[PDB]
Amino acid sequence: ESNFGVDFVIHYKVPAAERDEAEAGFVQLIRALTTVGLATEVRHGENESLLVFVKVASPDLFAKQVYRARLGDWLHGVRVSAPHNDPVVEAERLRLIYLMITKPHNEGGAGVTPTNAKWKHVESIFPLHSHSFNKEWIKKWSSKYTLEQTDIDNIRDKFGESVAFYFAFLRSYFRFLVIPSAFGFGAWLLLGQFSYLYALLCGLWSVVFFEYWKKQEVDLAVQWGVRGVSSIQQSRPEFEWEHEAEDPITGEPVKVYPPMKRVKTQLLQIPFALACVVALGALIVTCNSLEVFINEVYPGKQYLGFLPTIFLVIGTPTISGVLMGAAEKLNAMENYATVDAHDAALIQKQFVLNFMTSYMALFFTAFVYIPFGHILHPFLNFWRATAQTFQINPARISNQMFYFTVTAQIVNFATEVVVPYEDHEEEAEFLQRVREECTLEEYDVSGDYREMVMQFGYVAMFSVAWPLAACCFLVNNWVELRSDALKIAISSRRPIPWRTDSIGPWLTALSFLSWLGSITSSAIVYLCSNLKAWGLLLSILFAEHFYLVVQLAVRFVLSKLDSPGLQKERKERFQTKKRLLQENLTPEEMFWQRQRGMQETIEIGRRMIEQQLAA
Amino acid sequence: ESNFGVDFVIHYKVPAAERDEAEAGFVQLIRALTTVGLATEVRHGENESLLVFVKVASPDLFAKQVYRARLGDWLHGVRVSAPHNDPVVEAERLRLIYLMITKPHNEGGAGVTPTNAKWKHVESIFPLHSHSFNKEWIKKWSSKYTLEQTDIDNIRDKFGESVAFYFAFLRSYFRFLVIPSAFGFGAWLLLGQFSYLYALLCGLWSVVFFEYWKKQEVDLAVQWGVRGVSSIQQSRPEFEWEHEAEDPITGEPVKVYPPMKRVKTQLLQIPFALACVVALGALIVTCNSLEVFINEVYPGKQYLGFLPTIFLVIGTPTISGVLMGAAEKLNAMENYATVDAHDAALIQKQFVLNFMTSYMALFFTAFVYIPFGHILHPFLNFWRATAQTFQINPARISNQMFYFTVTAQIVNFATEVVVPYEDHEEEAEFLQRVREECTLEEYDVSGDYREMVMQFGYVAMFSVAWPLAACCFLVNNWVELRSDALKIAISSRRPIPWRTDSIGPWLTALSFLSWLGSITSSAIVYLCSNLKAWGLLLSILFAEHFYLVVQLAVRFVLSKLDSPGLQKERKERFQTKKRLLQENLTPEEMFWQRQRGMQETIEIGRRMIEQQLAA
Repeated sequence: ESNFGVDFVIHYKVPAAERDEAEAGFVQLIRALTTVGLATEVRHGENESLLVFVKVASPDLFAKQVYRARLGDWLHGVRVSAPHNDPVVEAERLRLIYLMITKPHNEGGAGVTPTNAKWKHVESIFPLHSHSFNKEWIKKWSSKYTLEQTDIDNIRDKFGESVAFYFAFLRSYFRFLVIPSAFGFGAWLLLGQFSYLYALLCGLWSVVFFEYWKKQEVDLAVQWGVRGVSSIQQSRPEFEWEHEAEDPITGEPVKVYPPMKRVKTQLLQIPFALACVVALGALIVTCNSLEVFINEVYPGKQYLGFLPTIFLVIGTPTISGVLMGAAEKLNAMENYATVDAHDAALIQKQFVLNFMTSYMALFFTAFVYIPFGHILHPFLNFWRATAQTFQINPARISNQMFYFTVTAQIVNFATEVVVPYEDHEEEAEFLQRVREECTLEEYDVSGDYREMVMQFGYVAMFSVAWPLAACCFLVNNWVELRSDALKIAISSRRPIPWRTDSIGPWLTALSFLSWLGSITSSAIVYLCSNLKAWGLLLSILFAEHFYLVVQLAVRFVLSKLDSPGLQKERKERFQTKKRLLQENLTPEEMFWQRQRGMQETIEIGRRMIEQQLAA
Repeated sequence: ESNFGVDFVIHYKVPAAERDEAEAGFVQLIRALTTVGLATEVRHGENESLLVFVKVASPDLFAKQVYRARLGDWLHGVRVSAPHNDPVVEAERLRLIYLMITKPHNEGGAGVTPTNAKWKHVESIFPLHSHSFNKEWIKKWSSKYTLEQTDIDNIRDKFGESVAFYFAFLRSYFRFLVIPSAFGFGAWLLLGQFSYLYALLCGLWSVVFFEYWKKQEVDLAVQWGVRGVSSIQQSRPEFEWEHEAEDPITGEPVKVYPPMKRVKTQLLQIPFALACVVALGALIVTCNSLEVFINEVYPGKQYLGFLPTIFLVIGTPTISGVLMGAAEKLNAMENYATVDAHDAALIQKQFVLNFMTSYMALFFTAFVYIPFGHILHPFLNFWRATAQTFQINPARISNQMFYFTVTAQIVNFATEVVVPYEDHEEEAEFLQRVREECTLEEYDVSGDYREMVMQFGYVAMFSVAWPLAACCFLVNNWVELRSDALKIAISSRRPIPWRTDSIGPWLTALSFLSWLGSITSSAIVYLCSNLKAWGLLLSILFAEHFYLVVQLAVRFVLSKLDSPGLQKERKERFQTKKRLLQENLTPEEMFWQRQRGMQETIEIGRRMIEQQLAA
């Protein structure tokens, strides 16, 4: 049916082995929720838990909270002026309710942080999905392929701005990946192989897409009223501290952490990255040497020649997940005070690791085995000795790139394909619905961001080897598109509506991938079309400088596109300007007393002209 | 003595050949000045002119004007909030008075623009210098060499922010040019010639100086309350228009200009630039060929070997002034609606022309004559035929660079050195003081900006040839330092106090010069130390990538320097946050009625625990 005004739900698992302090913590949590003005209902949970609903009860405290939040946004420039001296979107009430649920006592709410606080029993605080909206969206989406602006607006109005930003980025990427597809089809059908024109077109498209997405995200931030949200610093509850100090200039009571300890912890990234590089490169070299050996020995010259590469691609997700788990553990150990800084560091680590695992094989095949033709010689001798008991065609990259995309894409498709083949006896349906709702996994969006960034990097720096690859990606994205729509619908719980300004450091990742692709496509074209080194360096010069010039030109052009957000902002500025304008409509002395008025000044001027032109 | 409250002075030259309409325009100007609330005094001018003083008389109109100005600044984010519903710096009153003097009738003031309006007799509207302040500043400065923050603050309080920004940039450049000097002295005394270490140090210093000046100008803009001033669009009075239209979204009454005509006018830059390149390159090649011929023929192998280069350097100021005059004429023809856009276009044209005239000779000597050893062959044959009636040492650049700096620097020093070797009989001293004040030239600051930018470019891309050159520049700057201090004191009239955000496009010019220097220093080092082309391209790769990496690292480091402006802004944010916080302190129904309170919720929770753990 529909919710009974329930705003947030607390799971609060209660085990029998720690009943006493669990009951004490439940009492403390109920008291802390009641002391801020939040109505509570305990109900019966499942799997030894006590789920409890909470909503806003006292309008005065809620009004104070929204006023404080809007004042904070005004301080950082999110809005124009102060709110009032004493309206709300659907996916905003949940935001302030979660704020008062988790924020400490010194800004109104009561800190019920599931980790920092003593309440170890609290582990999941979540809003509730709209059953009617979910059913309507599943019905409407069951016969739809693409996304429009209306869908993005609905996602904004329902699940905050971060999910809306992710969906807008996904739609823009899918719409811009079409030109890749047509260009690659034309190059594979007409241009031949390793075309410089295709590399130039791919670099131009990458620059255009990056700059257009920058402009589009700025436009969306201006239109959605979330411009400058990243300037707002959100305190991380899990931030451990050892010293409580004051600011020498303002007097912040700050839980300060010695920066030397954080620097020492960050220095552990270098040994970790070096060990990952060494191990993964050794595995890659072993696989490539075994592939070369079996190609030299072997009915299977073409198809049965990239089996090590296929196995490496198949095993790449497992190693990738392990490395992301290790990076997450390291980032948890690496203390951070603010949420945005911790998220940026985690994204940087994950991007570096995924870049490594997903591009080092292609880099070794393209740029390492041509100059360093003896690195795999000991491995070749070892394989020959084991079996007892060499040119390097550049085009090997192309086929390998195919075997690095289609197979993996096909495997993902196959996985999804394989699976299918008392309670008061008055509202118990709602209670059981919440019961399987709290068992859902949290909506994680960084994985899809990273996957699409890796796809963009593939298209940027390696689609020149196999132009059709982008096409495959597009098809995959289409299927993946559906896999995202239901993912937030029933496949995952409702995420907390968080205001965001952009996609984050993924923009910098995309820019770096664009530059590296502009270099790498030209390098591959020169290395495979033919060698003279000076030609390769001149090609790199031309590619990088053309990339920079095209970036500047595209920025200059897009600065004159007249986005709807900018014109809306300037119209609002006009309106407020008119509103404010209509709302508010001794000789030193006698030096200004010889003449005072109109006729006197006129006559002295006439006399001055007379005496000046009379002689 | 001191002024009698005079705020602005209008010269209003009156010739006898057009007495009638001059008198009519004088009457109209007096009426327009009186209708806004400005007290006027006509006096007796000199050289057939009618100088007139004007100051604020009615406080109500002035209050309305300052309120409107502060509202406009608030709209663009210069200040925090709206001013009031109904205080002023010394160099701010003059700004609003000039605004009401020149702005059209639809925003309070009366348009007395000396060019756009029919008043062709009005040609100079200027404020008055403070005689006491001028005398005190000359006394205090007569025994001082360098600049401090107090001098910059005084320049801000007296002559607006643009002059203050220029003086701050000059002081920062002089302070940062010291490290150039020591490094060049060490390289010339110890490192030898064309040291790669010196090139790396010069590139590092250039990056550090550029990023530090960016941070310093941001800090100054935040501290001076002029952040975001560039967002404010100032209408150019000289902007000719042919159509009056309305905005489709807001309704601006806009004097619109067809963009196709402006694009066609801008397209004239390509033929002009190409003709300048051709002519100047032909002259440079002729001079270099004649120098080579006289070096081959000739007591004067060393000293009398760069006479064509010395003559070209001596004649460079004349051609430079002619080309800047042509560029100014073209920019005047090239219509612009806003002041900032016209200024940016003029600065771009002047920078391109000065870059050409001041660097093409060195570029031809360093990078053109080595590969293109036959371009000057016909000129050499012509010189030989004229006289009748060939290796290329790279080090020729070094000496030439010396002859391209010292001589020119010496010539400038010599020029300055050469020159020395009724009126009511009550206040007539003030009147005659104004009389020679209106004859002064307007304070132009773009010339010094361009000269210092060219000096920075020299130090960036050509100081590696002669490391001592920077030292000379420093010395020159020191002398030039004095030549600037008095330049605004008595040598020029008081400029209009204009709020500015930064130095303008000179920042982009400095960044481009830094990048080009990072490339060119390495190219010169490789070409003169030795050739293999691939080595040169690898050196260019290393230099450019190291420049980019160092730029990123310096940006990252300077983002954690804690500028005083940022901490002042955050303290103000704290203060206003505290001020605002202290100033403002059917089952759907009975689902929330089974229990309501503290004891009821506690007891139902106790019973729930009992029934859950009882079975």
